Amino acid sequence: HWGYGKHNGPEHWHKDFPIAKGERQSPVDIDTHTAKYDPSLKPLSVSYDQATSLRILNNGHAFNVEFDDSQDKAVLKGGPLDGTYRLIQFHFHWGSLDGQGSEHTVDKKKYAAELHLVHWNTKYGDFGKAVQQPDGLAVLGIFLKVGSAKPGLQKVVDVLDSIKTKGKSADFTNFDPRGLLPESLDYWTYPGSLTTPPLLECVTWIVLKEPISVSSEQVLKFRKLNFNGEGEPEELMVDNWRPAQPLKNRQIKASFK
Ligand SMILES: O=C(O)Cc1cccc([N+](=O)[O-])c1
Ligand code: NI
Ligand code: NI
Repeated sequence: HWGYGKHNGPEHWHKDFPIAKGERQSPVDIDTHTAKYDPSLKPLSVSYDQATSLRILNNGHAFNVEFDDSQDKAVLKGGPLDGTYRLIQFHFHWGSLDGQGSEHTVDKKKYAAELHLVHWNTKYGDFGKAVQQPDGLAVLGIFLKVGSAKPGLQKVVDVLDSIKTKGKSADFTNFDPRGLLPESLDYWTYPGSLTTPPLLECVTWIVLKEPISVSSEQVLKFRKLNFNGEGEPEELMVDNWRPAQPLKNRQIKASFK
């Protein structure tokens, strides 16, 4: 019964999941000067035209916007990836304050939040099977800074009062995730893991260099969510980020010079 606190936070997770101290854990700090430009990188293809959003769920640690992943409707390919990866959900990690919230850091800089678009490798047939493989998932990570509003985020922000507490869901159809992407698809990539229990080492991370801008008001609304279930004492859903983990024997590659 894990979480983000003093008593059950990241620094405790290893007792239940020894893989917490493994060789390819996420997130990491991205040292921009040491990431090497890789000319082998094939270009990134994000194909979201046919995406079908279904539902938004407060899962007790974040909220997930879920997609129909029963056909190739929203797929990631190219980049460092071999084969086709299907979008299943996106979520965010965020802070109690604008000065922290992202999981990845860039030369030790923390962003206010980070968006994760989660995709699974179609060669494994379903998400559950994919998470058991070293190349099972591809997560596209996008940093959020506070400034101008992101218009394409507002639909997400406005439904959050309907999913305040753990276990609540709401219909969330016709959402276009293209409206959450920055202009450039320049990226860093490295092999890593999920950043919550069970911490599976199944992720190819693709972290975009260009952040998106969201307004202070937008992020504030994220911070009104609750970790707790309805009828339990209120604990604001903030600081649901795992800190940077040791890079160990990995290299971060850049798609750009
Ligand atoms: O890495 C995370 O943000 C945690 C996490 C936990 C469970 C599933 C997830 N997913 O990638 O579908 C992600
Ligand atoms: Ni538990
Ligand atoms: Ni995540």
